[PDB]
Amino acid sequence: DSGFDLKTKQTIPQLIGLRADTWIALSTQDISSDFNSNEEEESIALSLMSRVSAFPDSSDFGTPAFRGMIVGGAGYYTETTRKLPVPLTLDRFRAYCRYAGASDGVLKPEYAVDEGDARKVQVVKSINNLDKSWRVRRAQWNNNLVYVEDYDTNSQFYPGQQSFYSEQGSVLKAAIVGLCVANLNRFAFEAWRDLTGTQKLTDDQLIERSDDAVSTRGTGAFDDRLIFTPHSEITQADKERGYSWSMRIDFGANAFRTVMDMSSVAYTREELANG
Amino acid sequence: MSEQITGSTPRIYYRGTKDSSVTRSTGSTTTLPLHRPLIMFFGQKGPTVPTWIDPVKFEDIYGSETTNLSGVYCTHSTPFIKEAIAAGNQFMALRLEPSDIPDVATLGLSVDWVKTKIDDYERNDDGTYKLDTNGDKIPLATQIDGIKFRFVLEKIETNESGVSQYKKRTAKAGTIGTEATPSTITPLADFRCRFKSSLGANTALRIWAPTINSAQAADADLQARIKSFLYRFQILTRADKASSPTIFETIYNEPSLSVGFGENLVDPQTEVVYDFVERIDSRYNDEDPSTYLMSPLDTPYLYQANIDSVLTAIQELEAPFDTVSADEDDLYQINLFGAQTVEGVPYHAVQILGVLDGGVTLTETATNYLQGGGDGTLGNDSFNAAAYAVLSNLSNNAAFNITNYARYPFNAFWDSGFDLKTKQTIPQLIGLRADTWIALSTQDISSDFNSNEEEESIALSLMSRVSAFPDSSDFGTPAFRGMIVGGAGYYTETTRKLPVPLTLDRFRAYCRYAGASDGVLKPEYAVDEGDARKVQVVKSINNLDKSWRVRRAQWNNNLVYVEDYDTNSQFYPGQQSFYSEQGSVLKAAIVGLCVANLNRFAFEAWRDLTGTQKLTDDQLIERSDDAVSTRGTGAFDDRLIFTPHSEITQADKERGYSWSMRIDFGANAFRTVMDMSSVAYTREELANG
Repeated sequence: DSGFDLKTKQTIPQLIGLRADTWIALSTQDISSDFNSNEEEESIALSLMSRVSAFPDSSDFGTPAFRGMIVGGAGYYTETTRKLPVPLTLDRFRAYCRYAGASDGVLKPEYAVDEGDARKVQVVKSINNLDKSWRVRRAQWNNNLVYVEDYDTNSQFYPGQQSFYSEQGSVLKAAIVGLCVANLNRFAFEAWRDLTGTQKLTDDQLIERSDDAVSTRGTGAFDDRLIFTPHSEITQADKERGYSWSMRIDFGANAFRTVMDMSSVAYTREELANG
Repeated sequence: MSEQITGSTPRIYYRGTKDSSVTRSTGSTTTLPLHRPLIMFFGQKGPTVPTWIDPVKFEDIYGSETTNLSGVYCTHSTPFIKEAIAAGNQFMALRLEPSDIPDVATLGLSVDWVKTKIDDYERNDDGTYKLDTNGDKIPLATQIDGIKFRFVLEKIETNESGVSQYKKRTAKAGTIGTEATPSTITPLADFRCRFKSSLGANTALRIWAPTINSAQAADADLQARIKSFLYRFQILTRADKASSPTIFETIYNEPSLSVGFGENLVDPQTEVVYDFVERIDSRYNDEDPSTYLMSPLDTPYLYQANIDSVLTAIQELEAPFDTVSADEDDLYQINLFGAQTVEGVPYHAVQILGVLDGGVTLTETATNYLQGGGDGTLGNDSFNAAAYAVLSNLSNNAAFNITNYARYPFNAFWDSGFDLKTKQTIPQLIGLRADTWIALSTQDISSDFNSNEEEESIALSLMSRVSAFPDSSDFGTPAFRGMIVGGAGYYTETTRKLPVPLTLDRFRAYCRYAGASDGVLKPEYAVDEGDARKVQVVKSINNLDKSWRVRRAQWNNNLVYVEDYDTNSQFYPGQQSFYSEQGSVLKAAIVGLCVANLNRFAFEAWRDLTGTQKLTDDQLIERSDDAVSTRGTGAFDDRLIFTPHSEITQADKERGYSWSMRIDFGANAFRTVMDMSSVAYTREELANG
């Protein structure tokens, strides 16, 4: 979302309902209007979350959707002399283009979107509402928004880049894992496209070739964010039907720690030096 | 002398002799020293939010009149600002304003416009030299139908609700030629001051239309190449209502600009833009943090519809006439403020009413000043009021939240003599922030010097206030980040009699010691050794004849006080902090600032490590310690010895998203008492045996 009005913002979420290999980034800003206040940010966030809740990941079991994220904030584009407002989705878009856009389909370790100089804002300035209160920041975090903070007097950084998954699962808490899963869903389609409609196959060859395809395509591509494993077979319902086979992927991921403590104790110089 | 650089023709141009011009000084990249103070003050211009500043640029960010002790902006913190600038501390400025400050200065331009028959004058030749009965000849034609103008420059009036009409002026009935109603005032442009101060009331502007004969000769080739008449624009500023103006040059060191009416006046031969507002705003301003300068004028506004209508009217009238081009695009060539083309041929059928007729003469010598504005009510009383307004409302201020560690790197606050009501809102800084340090004073600079009993009473009250913000709310450790300094005197670095407290002297000492931009304490300025332990910027201190009981009581109550070194000078027998317990680790005051810096280093470690997908527990733990030790080692000049330890305790295992750090540090104290005794010996039994 590059800044569509709120009427158009509410027709985008249906992509992650109509397709199983799609990933959406939403913006809480309308570039044709004034920079929003904290209350308007919260209201638009709630409205977008309500819209998104209508497209569960699994309709059979009602898994909450997790492919995408919502980013709040706005500023001015730095790569031009003119005055041209933009939302922070532009900065995240540039980061992702550099990270996961290589023509050879393997993630670049040198552009990790949350390590080094990629975790700071780079193409936006004069961001707004940077004096959020603790309660406002806590509310946004609990509503699963992605927001920036001040790094130093000159710049900003992302304390944590999470997706709009609403549950307590720690597997689906990073936004990049959603893109990885979308790619897995694409690989499964490729396997089917290759194996469909062949006269002389046997069931064992079909089952073996599906797993071979998915594993060969996926292994070595995700820069160690995921670990996955496919399994193809022919269940009893497939035996009954006679023209279908099943595949099922098992995958796992991690999360990230975000809180630190601080304490001190005063010693005399001698007992601290030796004792 | 007069003609300007038009092109590449071989030539040497002489710009005459001139007197020296002030040159704006370039600044350097900002850093974090160990001493990072916040200073609130009244100013002439500049932003009204906290700003991290390198002292080289204070003069040209906040105007050079704010540091003048004899000016109107002097308050009880100007000495602090001057000392900071002298020592070279990158510090955080906060410009306050009085609660009754007026709005900005404004000036609108308009033309009184009418049509009527007028006279016509003789002509010597096609040059159309003759005018106004020059020579000996009466005007020739009986009556020539034409147009009458009368220019007006005046303040832009506000709405009845109290809102300016900066962009919302409208035409009205005129006054010249009232025999015909259509005499109308129509607006042409608006100008507004950028800041809220007397600088706007003293700012002035000039606009004129030159010809080939001017002191700044124009060129017809450029106007032919891009069809638009070029006007000269100039900005001036004066010191006070009685002084004389001085030209405010552009960032390229020029006295005036050439501008023109139209959409985009781009020159193909050189790619230069002659648009009015764009050119003015781009040439007179410079926002680069290292070379920073803002023009007193804001961005001009222009009434395109009305200017276009008047140009169209005059073109339709006289463009198809004897001595003016009739083409369509000549509309923007039409000379409006003058009455002639670039070559200097007068427009007959146009009459501009002069001064005696109630008009304004737009020439290079006329000057026009913005109307309105002001600074407000200045002085120590209003300064204290504003400071209290800011300090009391810290948890719900809509201007800025100062619990933001990353955005507001200040770590010290010195009491320069605020009144007792404002004094009691300062201690909460070391309650709201864990990397802050405060110095307090027992003297209200606007009152008479306190006596011994008043000193004691104020000290007790401040201690009681400080007792409400313990360092560790969990275990109730008493606060130790700061100190209280008692005494007052007079400032020595000026002829005027200007009382100041001794917090100023200790402020200068700390600035010199812990103010290096590379973040390392300077051993040659140790605040308690050599010549830095004497009073240097205060004289005629009071209550120097304290009795032994009074001195003992003050020491027990944890004040910092001075004594007589010799017949001429004073010194500090011991500079302790307001820690109220018996521990000898936290007895010195500089150690408190060292500990504040340690707390800052912890925040930096967190900021760098937070929120990473692919880290492990061991790497997180190791990197935290690496950061803290690498940052802090070798900077505290042997005042402290510290050691960090990160880990993931059982509570962290439960939570799954947190890790812990703990720093162990140790320090020393000082001796203050000596005994004395003697024994008498005979010369022999003393010399041998």
